[PDB]
Amino acid sequence: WEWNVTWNTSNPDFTKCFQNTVLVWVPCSYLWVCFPFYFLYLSHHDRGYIQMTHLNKAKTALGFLLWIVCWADLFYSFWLAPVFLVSPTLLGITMLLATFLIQIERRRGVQSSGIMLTFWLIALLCALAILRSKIMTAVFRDVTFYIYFSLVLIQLVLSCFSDRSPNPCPESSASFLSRITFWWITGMMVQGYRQPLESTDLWSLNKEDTSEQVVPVLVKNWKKECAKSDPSLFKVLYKTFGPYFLMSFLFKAVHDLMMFAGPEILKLLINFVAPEWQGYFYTALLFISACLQTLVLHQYFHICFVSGMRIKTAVIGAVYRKALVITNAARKSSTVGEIVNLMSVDAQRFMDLATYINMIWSAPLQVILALYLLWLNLGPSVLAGVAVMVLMVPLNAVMAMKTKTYQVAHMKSKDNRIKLMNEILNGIKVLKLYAWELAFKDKVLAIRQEELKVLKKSAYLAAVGTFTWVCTPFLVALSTFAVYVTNILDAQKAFVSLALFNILRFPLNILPMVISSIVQASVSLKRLRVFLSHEDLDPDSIQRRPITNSITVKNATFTWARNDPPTLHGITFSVPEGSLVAVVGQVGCGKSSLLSALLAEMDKVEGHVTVKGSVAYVPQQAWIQNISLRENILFGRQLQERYYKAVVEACALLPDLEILPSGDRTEIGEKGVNLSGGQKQRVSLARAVYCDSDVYLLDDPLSAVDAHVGKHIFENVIGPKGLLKNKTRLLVTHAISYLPQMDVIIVMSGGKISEMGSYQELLARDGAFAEFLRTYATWKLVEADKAQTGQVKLSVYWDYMKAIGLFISFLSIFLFLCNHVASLVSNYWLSLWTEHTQVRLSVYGALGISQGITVFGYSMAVSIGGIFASRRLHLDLLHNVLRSPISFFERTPSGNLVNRFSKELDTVDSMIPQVIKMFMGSLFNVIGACIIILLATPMAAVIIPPLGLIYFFVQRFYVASSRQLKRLESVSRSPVYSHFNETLLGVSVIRAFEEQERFIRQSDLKVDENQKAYYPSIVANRWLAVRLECVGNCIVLFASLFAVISRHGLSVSYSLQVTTYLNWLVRMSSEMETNIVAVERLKEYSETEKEAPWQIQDMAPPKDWPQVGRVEFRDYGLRYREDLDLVLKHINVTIDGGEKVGIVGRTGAGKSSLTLGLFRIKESAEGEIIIDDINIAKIGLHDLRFKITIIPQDPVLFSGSLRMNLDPFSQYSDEEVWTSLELAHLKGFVSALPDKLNHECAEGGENLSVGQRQLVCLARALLRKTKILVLDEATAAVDLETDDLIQSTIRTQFDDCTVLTIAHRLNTIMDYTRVIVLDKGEIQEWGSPSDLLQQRGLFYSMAKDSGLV
Ligand SMILES: Nc1ncnc2c1ncn2[C@@H]1O[C@H](COP(=O)(O)OP(=O)(O)OP(=O)(O)O)[C@@H](O)[C@H]1O
Ligand SMILES: Nc1ncnc2c1ncn2[C@@H]1O[C@H](COP(=O)(O)OP(=O)(O)OP(=O)(O)O)[C@@H](O)[C@H]1O
Ligand SMILES: [Mg+2]
Ligand SMILES: [Mg+2]
Repeated sequence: WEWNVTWNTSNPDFTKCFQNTVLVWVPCSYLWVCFPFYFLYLSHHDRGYIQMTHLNKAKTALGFLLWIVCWADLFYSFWLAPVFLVSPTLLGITMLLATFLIQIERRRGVQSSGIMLTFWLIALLCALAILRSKIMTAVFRDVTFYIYFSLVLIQLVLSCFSDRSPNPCPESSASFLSRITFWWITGMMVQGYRQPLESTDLWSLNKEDTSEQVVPVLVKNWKKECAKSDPSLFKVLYKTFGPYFLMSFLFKAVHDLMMFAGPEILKLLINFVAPEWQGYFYTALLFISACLQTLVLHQYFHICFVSGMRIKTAVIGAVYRKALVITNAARKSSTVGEIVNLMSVDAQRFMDLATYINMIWSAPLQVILALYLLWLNLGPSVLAGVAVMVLMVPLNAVMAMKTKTYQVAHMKSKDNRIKLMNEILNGIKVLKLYAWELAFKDKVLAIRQEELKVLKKSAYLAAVGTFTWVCTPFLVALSTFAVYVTNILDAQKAFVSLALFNILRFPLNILPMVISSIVQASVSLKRLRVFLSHEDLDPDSIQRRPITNSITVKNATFTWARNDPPTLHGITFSVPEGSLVAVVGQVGCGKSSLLSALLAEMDKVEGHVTVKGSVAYVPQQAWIQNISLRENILFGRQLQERYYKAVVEACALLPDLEILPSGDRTEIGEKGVNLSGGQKQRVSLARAVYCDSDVYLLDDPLSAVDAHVGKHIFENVIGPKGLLKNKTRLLVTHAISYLPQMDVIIVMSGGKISEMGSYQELLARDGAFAEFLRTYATWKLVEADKAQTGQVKLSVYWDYMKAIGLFISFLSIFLFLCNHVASLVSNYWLSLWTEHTQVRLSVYGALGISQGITVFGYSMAVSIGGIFASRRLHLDLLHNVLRSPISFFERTPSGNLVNRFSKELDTVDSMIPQVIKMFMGSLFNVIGACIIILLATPMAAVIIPPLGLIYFFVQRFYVASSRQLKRLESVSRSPVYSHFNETLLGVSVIRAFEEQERFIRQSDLKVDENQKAYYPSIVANRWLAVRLECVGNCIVLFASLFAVISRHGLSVSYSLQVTTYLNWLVRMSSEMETNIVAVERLKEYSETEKEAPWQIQDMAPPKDWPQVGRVEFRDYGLRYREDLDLVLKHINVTIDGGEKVGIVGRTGAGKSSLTLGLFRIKESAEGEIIIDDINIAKIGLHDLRFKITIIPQDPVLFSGSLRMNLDPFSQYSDEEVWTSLELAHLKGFVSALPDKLNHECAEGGENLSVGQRQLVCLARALLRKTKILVLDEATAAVDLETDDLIQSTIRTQFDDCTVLTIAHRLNTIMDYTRVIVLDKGEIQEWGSPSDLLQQRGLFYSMAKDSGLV
């Protein structure tokens, strides 16, 4: 090796020894270092074995022949030079390793081999170099090399084709080149360019990325962690995601090395402008190194993104499973908002970290490399500069710690907000009926303001950290130079170091974010590890032995939580098989607690409970999913028409199906809001009955149905002559009409078994229950999320800009422009201006500091803008959602509304401001580069348009697909939330019916759809990026080829920078365009039709408007949607002032539709209501709802303080609230509570019994107490003693106000002056109850089934 023949001569020729040693050691060596490592992948990852094909054999045979040929050389050498022995033998054995490797790759099922192809490429290049040398030299050993080269070339061509396999994702069958360049998606790219992409065009998820192949692994690792240990979530994380992620370390290291090597080649090339061969070889080397850098970096990015997506899938699945197995105490502790945050944006924090977590070691690697270069270029003086960086470590770290705390608080606040929103979604009908939309809007606004203040402080600290990190290189430069002068600096020596500082700045300009991502991910890990470590109920607590007493209990002390006192005190009873059991009692005595204790939903302090046989449970509050009635009754069961029809007919559900539009196939709504209370209860009971279980725990299944339907159901389903006659049945009921039929009656008083026996046994004991008995007192309703088809409207960008404000936007743009101008001036000053040294070295520092402050400036200007816009975008949304009518919440499932408030809002909060910042930075960088290359060589400006033009085209070609993918991702994420909500609403039902596995599979399917939408998005980013970077690399080599041909310079180092800036301007613009989809989806609800104006100023009623309360319907036809039949066809009532009127009728007749129409919840289809000579159709919405009270059918208590539930407006004094609780017969219960009125109600009020929730509704009705009271079955799930107490207080407090009472208990309506009988939506018997009884009509019959005659 000497420079005369290798570099100095115009003939590019290697030396003979170099040819025979290094050029042969390179490829053989590559396979030797990779071979061992490759067994790891070949072993850990398997896909079967490929069959015997001609291609595989062709490759194997050529591997055998190639080895022979190489050993044939050793034979001829055996037949002086030392290299003529070792080299042929080494090549032969590495060749024997190559053929063995394709053999084992066949065995392990790999169609395209990256190793073989790259290995053959390197061998080919080495052979090409020797080939050219051997053909320039000119039989004996040359012909062996020609044979070797031809065989190697054919082997390389063969290695490109993909072998046979052992809406599929093309990556599973793509060739090696296709996957290294992400070509397997280009088909969807052009498709997505001709028509908007839909979910149908999207490919099915890869097997490795599928939820049921990812979540289980994480669950198993977590279970092992808990078995061996507090359990550290981080441990299971890398024990679950490192085996695949660690290859990104190799890709990152290779990319770092080659991205450092590239600029060296650039500098040598620009120094070159020596014969033309040197320039051609240098440009080819730069080109191939750049292309390899892009490919390797981009595989690294794909690995990080796929690992992050798998992390999100695993986190969502684990959260779902834990929520399924969670205990009630932990479920109360970890609110629904917290679970929604964990599964919605907590894995987003992990997703981002994935990309930066491969930099935590890369940034200090380049930092220490530049530091060593500084040491060798300037001596030990640089250690002083190190000190500065050292003193920059704690402060930032300290701030990071502070930021962490903020994030924690921020996250906590977010949970609260989401939890509150969930309550608003669940009790929206009650919220609007009570005119409480404004109060809860203000509550959510206060929570959001607190959360945004915390986020603003966190953004301030992040801006300070970014500022100090951006000013650190310049301060280090100045400190090092000042220490160095006190031997002398050389103008060249001084400035060969300034560039090193510009290189070191890159890392110090990402640690600002790597730190933020790590802090957010650490907070997320903490929240998720705390959730996954929550106490879980065990099925082994209840000895659920398969099918001599069906249910036996021995001294059970069940408690809802360990901290709280036990609810069940010494429970002991034994129910024989097939025995009808009624659990009677007053409000809040643990009857539903007893049933949930038999379901293992209650923590057991001590006892022995054995429940034998399958359990079928019906919750007092019926849980209904979005599936139709047939799928609700089936509940994932095989359809048997003979039994399904019998169950439907027996449960008195047939007439409701007759009056339903599509019968039993019509969609039923997210929460059963389509159905009535009685129909909901009947559907839940029929679902339990159809599932043939051995034990049926029925909790008030006939409380919300009339006497006739209740008797029909009991005789045909529950009673001794019903379908359930052979099953043990625990019937928790308050009605005592069916007690004589009961085989065993258990009285639950104070939480314990006060009395046990039959009706004839308890009527002779002469006890408390004896006194109680003596006293006798398809359609497709829901609309799924829709993805917009087209460019996002510029109105969305305007909405995000006008929310930020003119001043903030102008200041941010000015600071961006000033920062990039200062940076350009500094860099340009260094480039051209190169004693003046200290003075110029000071200018570099001065401009540099002037840059950092501006970097700080917009960092504190965009972020606060992100606080402003998120403060507006949410508020309008919070307004837009509430102002929307009840029909909107009916048709929109509670996964779109949660999506806007959880994930799209999070994207608006944090992602969009940062992405806007990086878009403005890239755009101004491109403008500055355009100015730079315009001032220099103005003749080149002719190529300024077309260059940008082509880039523009690529940008367009990409967004037309990319947006849709993002849109589809959001549209694919809305259902998942819904499922969680549903799963969170009916956890007890799912656990009791043992349908946990089916719901787990449904959640896995929904997450699989979401990732089917999300994975093509990241693959699209990679594909676009490869092409964009390749465009640049083919303008670097091209400008380089052109410049070398026209040598006798900086057009290249200008062209490369402009192409890189344009590539990262296109990528950023695509990112901003995709992120604006979040604002588009938030604004989607703005155009949705809303309710009538809340307050009509002109048509305001008098202050004392309902003073008479003379409600007068004219016809008031009611139609929920303009696709169904009327439910209030031509009713004419003339309710007088202060008239006790009772709207009684059959279940599902339209009684509560009257109440919904009185409040203008549903606009009148035909007719009007003139209350006190004032038409409500004309009155303001609040002017109507604030002057009419209602006690809703479904008692919902929003999570929070009990006093907050009684009046969220907080306009009643605590003394008055105490009085209102006293007339509700709840004073004793609230007073024995440890927290008194500040008692925290659970999510949806589950902390209280439904009787106590009805009492709370009555108490808040007493609090309002206007001249119109609507009693929508207030006495529905309360005992007879409480029932009469409620009626007596109403009879007293509501004595001079018009009251419209809908009830199935006719004994509460005989005192009413006159009643409204409803059958199917028409005015039936109409008059005084005594007159109707004389008429002997339908009211008489209803009183007959009620036992009142
Ligand atoms: N939100 C809704 N959308 C569409 N149809 C509905 C809706 N709510 C109820 N219905 C239908 O209207 C009819 C009457 O329902 P409504 O709410 O008036 O019953 P109800 O009189 O309150 O019954 P119950 O006696 O059980 O309280 C039924 O056919 C029911 O399925
Ligand atoms: N999730 C919960 N957290 C805390 N306490 C609860 C919870 N669920 C029920 N309780 C308490 O259990 C007690 C009894 O509730 P349960 O519903 O069993 O009463 P009940 O007498 O059957 O009610 P009802 O008369 O309405 O049928 C009440 O003190 C209630 O507050
Ligand atoms: Mg109950
Ligand atoms: Mg009703």
